[PDB]
Formats: sequence, structure tokens, C-alpha cells
Amino acid sequence: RPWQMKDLQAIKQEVSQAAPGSPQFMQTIRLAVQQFDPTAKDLQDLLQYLCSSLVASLHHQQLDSLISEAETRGITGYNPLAGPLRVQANNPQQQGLRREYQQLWLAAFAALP
Amino acid sequence: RPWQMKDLQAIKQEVSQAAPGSPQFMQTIRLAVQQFDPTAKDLQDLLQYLCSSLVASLHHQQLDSLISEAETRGITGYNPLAGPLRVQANNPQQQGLRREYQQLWLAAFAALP
Amino acid sequence: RPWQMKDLQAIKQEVSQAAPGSPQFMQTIRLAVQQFDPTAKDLQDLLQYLCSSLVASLHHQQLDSLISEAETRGITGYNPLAGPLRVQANNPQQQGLRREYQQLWLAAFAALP
Repeated sequence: RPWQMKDLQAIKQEVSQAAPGSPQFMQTIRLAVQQFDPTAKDLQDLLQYLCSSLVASLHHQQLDSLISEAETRGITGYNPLAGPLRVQANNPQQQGLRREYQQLWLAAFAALP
Repeated sequence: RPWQMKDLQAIKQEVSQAAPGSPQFMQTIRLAVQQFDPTAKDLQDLLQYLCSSLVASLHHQQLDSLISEAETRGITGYNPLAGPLRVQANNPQQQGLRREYQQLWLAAFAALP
Repeated sequence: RPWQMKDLQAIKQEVSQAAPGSPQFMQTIRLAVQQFDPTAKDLQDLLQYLCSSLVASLHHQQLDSLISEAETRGITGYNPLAGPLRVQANNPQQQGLRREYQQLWLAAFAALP
């Protein structure tokens, strides 16, 4: 049951004033993601929806660095021989992957300033 | 039948102006808690959405003290050999613990100002 | 079809300007009660939601007076061998008791001033 249009518009409107990485932005986005459990595809939809392309690029760089760090350290069930981290997360049989991807996404978003 | 994004958005918006623990906030939060019948996990999510980390920490300490006294006295449904009240309240077959957790939560949050 | 968050939040939204006993307050309360046909549980929830604790206490004094008067006089389907009207209105198969309780509720609210 991925978010429809109205859910995403409520999400966008509530955070009009707050700048990326602010506590309010992070709070609301954390609620949304932890309520809907969206795969990487849908998180990309949301990120391209809310902020500009510059913020998306910054987030992508930060998320790539975080993926490298937390994948060399180790992940509970990351089998990197069966596809990249993004693809495994989007599989609906890899709940752990979805959870870790969501946490990495949120950390990268919070790590702008 | 857990709450959805719209319910949380309405709960936060209706009480944006008021202060934590004000009679208005207490009315709305008590109604939500008594209506949706949530466990500890959902209550933690709601608190993270509503108030900042400072208010979250203060409520955490106050609720720790309240749960401390309550379950140190001894409660009808609490069996300390299975886990902390935060975990028993998350099992849907322990509604007594869930209601006690809800009431300790609301009282603790009301005791802030 | 017991009311959710949205219904009660509306009710309080349009019962915010007026004061208890005023024509608007009673209009809205009577409409809601006549529509959802709520028992004593939901009625007490609605009252705790709407007004301060002082007004709720006053209303309950008036309601106890009305209920005592009616039980002395006699109710069509009230059988005191099982429990008070207070508890007889929670059973879904006692529509008469529930509607009588709703009417005493509305009267006691209308007679506050």
C-alpha cells in the first residue's frame, strides 16, 4: 500500500518552510518512512518530490559513503554477490534490507549540515 | 487497526500551538490513546513525531520512574520473569499491561510543566 | 459505526467557539448522538474530549440526578437485577436503555446554566 498522491502532498506541504536536515523535516520524514515501509524506489520518488536536484545529489553521495562504510563493516543478511544493495532492498522478501536502507537514507538526509 | 498518517497529522496540527501537558494537549492525546489502543512501540513513534528530543528524554525519565514504582509494587498481570513492561505491553495478549503502559505514559507526559 | 478521530476532532472544532448549553453546542451534540447512536462509553469519551474537567463534573452531577429520578419513576426496559443504566447501556441489545441515557445526557448538558 505505497502512499497515494494525497499522502505525499500532505508530507510535502507540512515541511514547506523547514529546510532539509532540520529536526522537523527529519521527524516527519521518519514518521512517513517508518509508517509506510517504502522500498528504495519509493524513497527516490519522495526525495525527488520534496527537495531540488542539488539536495538529491548530496543525499546520494552521503548514502553511497554510508553504504560503503556499513557494508564493509558488515550487514545482517547482505549477500553482495546477488545484486547491489539497492536492488536487494526493493525485493519484498528482504525486510532487513529495507529497514537498513531506510535508516541509511534517513541518516544521509540528516547529515547535510 | 493502527493509526495512519492522516490521524497523526491531525493530532499534531490540532495541538501545534498548545504546550506539552496543557489541558488541550492532554485531552487530545488521551483521546487518541484511548481510541486507537496502541502498544508501546506506537506510543514511542507518536512521541517522536510530536515533541523534540528534549521533551522525549524528560518524558522517558518520568515514565521510567512511574513504571518503576508501579511494577515494583507488583501488578496483577505483570510477571517479571518474562521481560520488561515495555516488551509485555507489545504482546497483544497482555491487554492489562498495555492499558497500564498507556496510563503511565499519559500521566508522565502530563507531569512535565 | 463508532466515531473515529476525524469525527470527534470535527465536533470539537465546531464546538470550540460556543459554550455548553448554548444553542450551537446542544445542536451539534444532539446531531452527533442521534447519528452515531453511541453508548455510555463513547459518550463519556466525547465529554472528556470536549470540555474542561469542571464542566464534566457538573454534567455528571446533573446526569446522576436525572438517572436517579428516572429509576425511581421507572424506565420501560430497566432491570436493576443486572447492573445500573450506566452499565446496561453498554450492552448492544438494550437499545431502549441506550437511547434513554442519551436523552438524559443531552438534557443534563442543556440544563447546566
